[PDB]
Amino acid sequence: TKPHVNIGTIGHVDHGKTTLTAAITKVLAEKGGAEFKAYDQIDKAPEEKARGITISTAHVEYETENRHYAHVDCPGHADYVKNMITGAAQMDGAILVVSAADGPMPQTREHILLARQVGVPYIVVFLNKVDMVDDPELLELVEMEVRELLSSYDFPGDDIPIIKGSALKALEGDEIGEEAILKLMDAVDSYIPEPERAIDKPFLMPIEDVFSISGRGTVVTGRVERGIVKVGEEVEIVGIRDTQKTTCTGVEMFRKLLDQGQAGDNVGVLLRGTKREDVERGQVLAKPGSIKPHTKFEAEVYILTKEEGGRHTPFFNNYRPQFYFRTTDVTGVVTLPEGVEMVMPGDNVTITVELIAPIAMEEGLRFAIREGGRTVGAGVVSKIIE
Ligand SMILES: Nc1nc2c(ncn2[C@@H]2O[C@H](COP(=O)(O)OP(=O)(O)O)[C@@H](O)[C@H]2O)c(=O)[nH]1
Ligand SMILES: [Mg+2]
Repeated sequence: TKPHVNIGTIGHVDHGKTTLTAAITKVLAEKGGAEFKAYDQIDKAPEEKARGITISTAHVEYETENRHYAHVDCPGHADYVKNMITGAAQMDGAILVVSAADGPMPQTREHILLARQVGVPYIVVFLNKVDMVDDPELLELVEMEVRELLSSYDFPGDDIPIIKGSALKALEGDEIGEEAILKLMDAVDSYIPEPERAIDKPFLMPIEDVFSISGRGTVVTGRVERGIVKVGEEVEIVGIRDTQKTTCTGVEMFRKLLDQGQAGDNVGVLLRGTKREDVERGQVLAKPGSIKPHTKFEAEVYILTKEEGGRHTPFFNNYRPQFYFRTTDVTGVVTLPEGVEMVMPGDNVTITVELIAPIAMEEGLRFAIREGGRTVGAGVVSKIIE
């Protein structure tokens, strides 16, 4: 029945992200929509290790009248960096927590910048610790500050809901505290839209393997990432070489002929007229017009540390690694932003990349940076250039 939304608390350390998360689960538990997870349980977040990288993330779930939420919260700034860039945590929206007594702090800025770079589409703000601020005008001035900062990263600062409260008082069962948590959750319900179903997006399928079979022609295999491909419809073959257009004449799985393949399906797709030598791993099938090939882009990247399997020395301007996009490596040259001389292991930064061959790409596409077949970085395309 209820639509599902993924969110998380972001913001500077000590501003009350965890207290707020705990208060949400408490106040919703009390309305019959969650198990109360106490502060210590959320704060002592399990470390999860995946692809060399350890991230501490608390996962909590709750529901309002309208919606079901999965909510993430992390102890440290570095967990946010890694989750948001690697996509180990996805957010359809974020609750930005700012201490009203401190105002925005450097990770308040960094998390907003990250939200922009990795495509978090909406922010709601909880201005926390108002029990520490007795002056209403000071409160308004902090709020105005948060709005200016949000707008400076192109979020709609004038329209973003900002709820003022004390997460700590809510935890202590103060009624005014609790009402703020409920106003926060109403704003989340109404402002953060439920994301588009993968099935409704334009068809896209990364090609993993290509086959030329006697009396069948050219077959490509992979997983449909999004949308639906139907026998008889046209598809573009995008990336690496000039775009080509053809007709899907078949979709199949082991011992199963299909009329179509949808998001999540691992299928073989028969391409009418297409020569095996014109298709390769690293291209995508797509809805015609829906995605273009590019060589040049900006990305937010996280560079692994030595302990994660990464480099143990910095790189510099013109570094020339591989970029693993979906299924294949393409070499590219890295340009660093003005004011950045070097990128250390464990840093995150925005870079410009120029690949030696085009890839079907769009904002939000993730990739790995590799050196000699070893992953040294994780990125997400933040802007297409030209
Ligand atoms: N006075 C006050 N303190 C708070 C409030 N919310 C959190 N704190 C305290 O600020 C500290 C940091 O809170 P925490 O939720 O761990 O911050 P996080 O680092 O953002 O997750 C803890 O001592 C909290 O109890 C609040 O509304 N008022
Ligand atoms: Mg915390």
